[PDB]
Amino acid sequence: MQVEQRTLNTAAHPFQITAYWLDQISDAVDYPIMIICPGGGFTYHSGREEAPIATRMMAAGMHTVVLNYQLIVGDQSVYPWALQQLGATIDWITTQASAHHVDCQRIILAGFSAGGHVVATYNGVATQPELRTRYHLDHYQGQHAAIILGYPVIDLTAGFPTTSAARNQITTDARLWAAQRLVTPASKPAFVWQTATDESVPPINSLKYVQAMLQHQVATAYHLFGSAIWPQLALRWLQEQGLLA
Amino acid sequence: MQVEQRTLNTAAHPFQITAYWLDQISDFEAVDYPIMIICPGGGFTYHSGREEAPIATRMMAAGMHTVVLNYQLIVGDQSVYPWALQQLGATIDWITTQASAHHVDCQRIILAGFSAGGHVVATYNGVATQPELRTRYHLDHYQGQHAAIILGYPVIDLTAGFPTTSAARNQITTDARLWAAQRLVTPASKPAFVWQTATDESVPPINSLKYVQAMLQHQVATAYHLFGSGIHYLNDAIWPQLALRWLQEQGLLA
Ligand SMILES: [Ca+2]
Repeated sequence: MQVEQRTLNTAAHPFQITAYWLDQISDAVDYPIMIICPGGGFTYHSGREEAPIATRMMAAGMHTVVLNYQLIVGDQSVYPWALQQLGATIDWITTQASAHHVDCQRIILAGFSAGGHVVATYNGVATQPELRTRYHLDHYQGQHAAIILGYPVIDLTAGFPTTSAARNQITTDARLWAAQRLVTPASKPAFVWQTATDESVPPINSLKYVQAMLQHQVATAYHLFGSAIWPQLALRWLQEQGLLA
Repeated sequence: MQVEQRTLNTAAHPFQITAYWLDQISDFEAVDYPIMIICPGGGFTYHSGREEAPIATRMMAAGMHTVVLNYQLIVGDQSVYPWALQQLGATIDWITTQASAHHVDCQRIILAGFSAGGHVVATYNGVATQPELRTRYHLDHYQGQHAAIILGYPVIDLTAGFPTTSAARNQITTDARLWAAQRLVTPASKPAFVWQTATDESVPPINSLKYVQAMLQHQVATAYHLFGSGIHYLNDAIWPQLALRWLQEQGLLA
């Protein structure tokens, strides 16, 4: 693989992304790509779990890109900047698509914890014209085919953060507080998983989202483990969705 | 293994069961193995066996006895409850009287319910674990207790999906107190492993979620696996594997 470091800029909010470009086996066919939005309660970007995951997925045959979305650091708000940064990243991939043999019909978004909120919201926002124009995403090219959420934060009042003050710090746009309440038949398929022993992020968050998803008849998969397992289920699910090639 | 057919009676509502007694390894070398009472699906009009049979064989391979309980149906213009619960408690009671002859670990009795059977098991998990309720449905006289329950695409709320009409509901039971098992869940409920496919239309997936949400609410050990495909280190069935692991961690698969 080839590692590419970049600093992109959109809506005057520069962000960092690391692109892990898969290398051809013969050294030609196109491979899927996964964008990873890390956890970190919007105070930092997590990497302890993200590193092993990015590797696992790639081994299955796909490119990966870690998207260090907007944080609250420096007295800032996460939204709507984070969505714009995501759409721009999907865009940055289409331009790199040919040079690195990237299948643009199989772009997958993956979010964890605080990162899961960004990915879950984008799944509701980037899927509706009204929303794409409202949050300025009409000029970005490309679209995702699905998402993977691990112990994701869905509702900004269902546990995390603990104070309304930290909530509004994330964003004062209540319309973006609850990702589940953005799910429409247009949302892309999603694979959700989490442990029932997680104290950092309330399991109800997952349930809330999975329900909405099920209500609007959108392909889904929920795995709430009781206590290497989920990666296998996720990969098998991606095959089912025909997103693995 | 050894198979045993029996027709038990309780509350004046006869019912039938089948027991598959696991055999010991070496006759020269004994130990008590867990037992799984399986309540079949069938929408309360019949007793399913297509999925149940294979499931029993797979779970037994892990080293556990299995009993199949053909609970009260609506046939002959009858109501499922409260008889169903009484029949389940009796079965557990009957097992406790056989545990010494068939090497049964009564500290490891698992209740697995599927489809309509899941309603029985989900309800029992709430009713048998509550004093007031245990007496309201005449269970104070039954011996033994389950340690956990498994649920496969079970019915949880009788007003959200299955059945379709309101008549079929009152038929199953005119006791609204037994319509939504998720409302009978309390910190006393036993750990439950739940699974189901999302594409399943026969019985709305929302049911699972409702019961799981209740379990989480009262901080009761619970796992949930809603597979996207309806076909359903780790072998490539799959849910049986997960469930087994779960029982292992739960220290119930000893
Ligand atoms: Ca014994």
